[PDB]
Amino acid sequence: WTATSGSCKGRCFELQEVGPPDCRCDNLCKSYSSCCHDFDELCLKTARGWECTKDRCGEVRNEENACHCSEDCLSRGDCCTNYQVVCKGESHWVDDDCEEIKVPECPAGFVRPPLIIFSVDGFRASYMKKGSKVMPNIEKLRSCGTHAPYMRPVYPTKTFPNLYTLATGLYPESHGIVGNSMYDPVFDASFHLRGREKFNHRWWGGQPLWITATKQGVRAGTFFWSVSIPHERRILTILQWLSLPDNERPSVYAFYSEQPDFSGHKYGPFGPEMTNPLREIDKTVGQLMDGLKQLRLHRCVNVIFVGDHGMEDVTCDRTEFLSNYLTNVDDITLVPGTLGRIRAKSINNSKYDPKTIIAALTCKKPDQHFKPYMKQHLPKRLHYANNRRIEDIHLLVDRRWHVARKPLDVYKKCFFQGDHGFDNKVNSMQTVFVGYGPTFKYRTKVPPFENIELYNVMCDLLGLKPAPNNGTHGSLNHLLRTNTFRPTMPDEVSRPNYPGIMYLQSEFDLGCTCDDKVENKLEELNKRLHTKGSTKERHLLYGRPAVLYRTSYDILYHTDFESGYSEIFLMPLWTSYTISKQAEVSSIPEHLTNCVRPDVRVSPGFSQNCLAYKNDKQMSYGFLFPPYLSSSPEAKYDAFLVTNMVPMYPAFKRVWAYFQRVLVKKYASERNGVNVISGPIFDYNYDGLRDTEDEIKQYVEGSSIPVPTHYYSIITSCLDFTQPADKCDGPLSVSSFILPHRPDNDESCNSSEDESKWVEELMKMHTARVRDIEHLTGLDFYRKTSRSYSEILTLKTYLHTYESE
Ligand SMILES: *[C@@H]1O[C@H](CO)[C@@H](O[C@@H]2O[C@H](CO)[C@@H](O[C@@H]3O[C@H](CO[C@H]4O[C@H](CO)[C@@H](O)[C@H](O[C@H]5O[C@H](CO)[C@@H](O)[C@H](O)[C@@H]5O[C@H]5O[C@H](CO)[C@@H](O)[C@H](O)[C@@H]5O)[C@@H]4O)[C@@H](O)[C@H](O[C@H]4O[C@H](CO)[C@@H](O)[C@H](O)[C@@H]4O[C@H]4O[C@H](CO)[C@@H](O)[C@H](O)[C@@H]4O)[C@@H]3O)[C@H](O)[C@H]2NC(C)=O)[C@H](O)[C@H]1NC(C)=O
Ligand SMILES: C[C@@]12CN(C(=O)OCc3ccc(OC(F)(F)F)cc3)C[C@H]1CN(C(=O)c1ccc(S(N)(=O)=O)cc1)C2
Ligand SMILES: [Ca+2]
Ligand SMILES: [Cl-]
Ligand SMILES: [K+]
Ligand code: NA
Ligand SMILES: [Zn+2]
Repeated sequence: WTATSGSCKGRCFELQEVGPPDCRCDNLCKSYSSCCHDFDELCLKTARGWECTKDRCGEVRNEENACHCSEDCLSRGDCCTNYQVVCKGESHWVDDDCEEIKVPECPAGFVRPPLIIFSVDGFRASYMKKGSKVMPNIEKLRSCGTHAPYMRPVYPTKTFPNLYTLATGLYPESHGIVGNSMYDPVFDASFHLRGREKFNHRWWGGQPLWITATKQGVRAGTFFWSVSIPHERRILTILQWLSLPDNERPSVYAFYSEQPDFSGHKYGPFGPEMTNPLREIDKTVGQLMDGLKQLRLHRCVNVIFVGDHGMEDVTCDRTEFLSNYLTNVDDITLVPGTLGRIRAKSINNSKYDPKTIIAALTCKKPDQHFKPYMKQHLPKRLHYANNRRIEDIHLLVDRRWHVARKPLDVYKKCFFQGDHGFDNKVNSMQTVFVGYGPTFKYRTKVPPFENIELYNVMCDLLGLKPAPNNGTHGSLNHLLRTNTFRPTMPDEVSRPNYPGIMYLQSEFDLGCTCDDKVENKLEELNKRLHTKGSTKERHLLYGRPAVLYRTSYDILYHTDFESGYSEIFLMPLWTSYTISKQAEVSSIPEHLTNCVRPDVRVSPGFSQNCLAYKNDKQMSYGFLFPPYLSSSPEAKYDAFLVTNMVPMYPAFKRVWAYFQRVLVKKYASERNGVNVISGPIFDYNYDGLRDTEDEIKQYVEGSSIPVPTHYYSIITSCLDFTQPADKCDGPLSVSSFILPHRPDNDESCNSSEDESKWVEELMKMHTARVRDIEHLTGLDFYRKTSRSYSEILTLKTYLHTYESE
């Protein structure tokens, strides 16, 4: 109940909200049915429209007008945005040359440059180029400020998860808004676009920018706008707020546009009907910038022009129906559309089986346009699993497609030509970033980056300390003229041991054999030096990774590779080796096929054993440094050390062997040498974070050898490929992956074919940032380069996406 009989007189778009049943005048009262009787009359004035004309100039103030052209309007802060243009002979902001904004040029009483976030729904990255002719204001922001060619959204590439990621710096899994539609089994409540449940506070986790500002004494404009409040009125409201007294004026503001998304759904991303919505957004930007110029704020305010996701061509006829795969279709609830999420319709049905659902959805049709996954098997780059609101069974839908339960769902609930929500690597899903203002750089292009990074930067722009988030603070320093955040590298927590020869061969009873009994004083000083770390500068190019947690581990040197070996997990945490362009691939000699050798530097008690693998009928083994890339026949023996062995399912060994035998050489050939760091990952609770030993759900049978959930590799070389990877003078180039360690290749529908037809495709799908691997391993890479730390942070956030131009 709201007693709607108070008045909005003097309270229009009030900043602090009052509690029912007192009536509200804020930009959200509409969505609550709580506005005072006179809200429309007083607060949503429309008379005479949005622009001054010649004859209105110096008029008598008429309080009924939407905006004003009277003499007192500037000090009232409520002129139409074009007032000075029409009446004072001023130019529009867009017609002025751009001039570097070296320092904030602000009115007296401004303590910090204000931030305005101008967010546009569905603004696809290529609109910047393709719509450039009709967006002169936006284009001027873009070429005069700092811009990225695109910004990567989070998955799913829907509006709510992305705007709340912008606001918080968090993955949807951590902020809790994991879709536009959700069921929370703990609440037993449902969240939808339409309706009232979404207003309940328990959906919204983390700490959004407006709360971070408020807690630290920075005032915020109210971020959210009711749909019926037109764009012009939103702009005028922001501009009025900017004219408040110092003690009352907010420092941060948000504007939101429903366009071009709204039209994109109806007409497709590049429908001829899309030009008009683009023109109209540009006109709004024009109105804001002219209004700021009137208030002498246009060289004072930092403006962020940011999208939430792109838009793809999607039509009704490109729908897959679960009723073409499942017999039991009525026993399931599907969250449908550009992603699929499946749960049981009733939790009293113990006949429902996720294993048989997944099997019925796996590679059933030659050109099938979705792929089913247990959520924990989704590519780790999506960070889409660690939330009770995310159903165990997920469908990754191909771009341009929908999934639905039954055909009836599509025609009894073609309308649309556009949609979004797909994998956030997809080009059509990319969106925009432009920063313009005293604190951003002048005419600067920056590489693409992920929207989870912006919260930190908006905190930097406002002098706020960010709440803990998923950005990497400092990785976007290159966007900023000033207010950079200068991080220190994390301190190493565990220092390694450097073991020498401590054990005789006969102390090991591991059930391992090797055909290696062959008899030289020239080559004896030589092998001694290699085991002491003589070739280490060749194979460890960026220093050793730092171990950021408490553990017991050994550095192991070899001719061809260096490893950090975990006494706790009985395998390396990381193995580092360099493959030059000239290096040669050899095969494993016949006599060495099943060779595993005790490591005399490492205790039997801290070693794997061959028996466990013999006994374990499911589990086989592979090596982290590949025996194929050994520098010499004698060096090859090192590759067969028990300390280089890791557990692998035979199905995964097909993937791993092709990567190591074919792909490492291919990359070294193309990139002019590569440095490789590989290792295991244990993420049994799929929280994207390194497991402790007590979290491991699976061991090699009869042993304490834990089974990794994933294997990573980080592949680094010189950005200037004219320089070899091991003699690189400037910036680095990286690509990485986190491959799921699976007992089958069900994920790859073409796996019964030759590895050359499917393995690289799988690896591409599981592309990762070095940062993702850091979270999953507790390691910190690139500790010793000649590059600045912020540059290294940017590198660690890079994701190689494998999308064309
Ligand atoms: C991305 O960045 C984020 C932010 O940095 C990272 O997430 C953080 O990770 C931390 C490590 O997992 C985690 O720390 C834990 O916090 C527990 C306190 O939780 C509340 O308080 C915080 C602080 O304000 C709050 O943010 C939390 O918010 C969550 O929950 C609410 C409501 O439930 C949601 O609205 C919100 O969306 C958010 O949910 C998300 O996080 C939770 C986990 O907290 C998930 O379950 C959800 O799926 C969702 O993703 C909370 O309201 C604290 O209690 C924990 O302490 C345990 O572990 C420590 C180890 O130090 C141990 O000493 C303690 O004894 C304790 O164990 C006890 O509890 C166990 C479970 O009940 C039990 O087994 C034991 O026996 C003990 O009883 C822990 O310190 C932090 O909360 C989140 N923060 C956020 C915002 O998500 C994230 O890791 C990053 N991702 C990547 C890939 O890097
Ligand atoms: C609720 C809302 C009004 N809103 C608002 O006024 O937002 C301000 C804001 C700005 C920035 C921000 O980010 C930060 F902090 F970084 F600046 C946070 C909030 C958002 C709109 C979504 N909404 C929809 O109707 C809607 C429309 C389309 C779709 S879909 N089909 O997925 O495309 C889904 C939902 C109505
Ligand atoms: Ca984990
Ligand atoms: Cl959704
Ligand atoms: K076996
Ligand atoms: Na297969
Ligand atoms: Zn949309």
